[PDB]
Amino acid sequence: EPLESQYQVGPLLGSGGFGSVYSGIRVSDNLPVAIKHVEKDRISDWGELPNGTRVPMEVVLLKKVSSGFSGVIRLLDWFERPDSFVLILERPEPVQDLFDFITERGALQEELARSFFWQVLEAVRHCHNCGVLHRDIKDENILIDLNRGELKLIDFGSGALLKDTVYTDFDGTRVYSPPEWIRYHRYHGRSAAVWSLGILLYDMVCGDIPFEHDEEIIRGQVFFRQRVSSECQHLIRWCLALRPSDRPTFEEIQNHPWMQDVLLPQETAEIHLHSLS
Repeated sequence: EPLESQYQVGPLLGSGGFGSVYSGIRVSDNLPVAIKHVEKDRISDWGELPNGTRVPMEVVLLKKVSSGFSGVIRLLDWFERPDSFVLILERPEPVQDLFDFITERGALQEELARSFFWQVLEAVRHCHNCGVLHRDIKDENILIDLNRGELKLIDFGSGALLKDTVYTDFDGTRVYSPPEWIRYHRYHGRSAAVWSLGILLYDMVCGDIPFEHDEEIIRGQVFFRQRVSSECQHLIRWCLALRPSDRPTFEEIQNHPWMQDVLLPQETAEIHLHSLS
């Protein structure tokens, strides 16, 4: 019941301002899992469980989006310790994050970028429907299930419950925050999320982020370093509109002509993942 009596702790996988995750195996079915640790001190936002229970905001959000949809990692269970919380997350294999995939393969072909981007749009949408706003959409927070060709949104450590009123707080990735944040320290979830989606898309087709400094983010001029179709460039420029109100809705993004005829997850893997190239 403790924890070790259920899971077999393995080596260290990753770590950062979000936590320290270790490889793990569940005893009973040797099901591959990821064990994430978080110190109660490092925690900034807390929440109440559906049964009123002081817990990390991450746990709250994870349980709200944890169902059948394989678009976001599932929180299998969580434990509490005197100075930390432990999260048991599902862990697919083989797996590689979008950031390493991009760093390794470089700019992605548009066909593959369309499939990938489409899948994260569906995942983010899933979250919003469950009342969850991620706030840190970026290549590093997206895993690729190499065999299935399915992407998975991870790390809700900077999330928050979704609301229709302004947000005055933000502890996500700077280079992905919108010009409203940088200039006024306030924003709205959905439109701010669309902004990070545009950054992501650009990152997919160009191999790198488009902005580095606050002035670049505020100016909004987008220069393409790689050959990108006019439709894809237009979608990106549209998501990257300086004025939130001028950004497209998720519906408009998925209805955009560049977004059409997306490849099925399995076809994607068969065509772009199952290979040495």
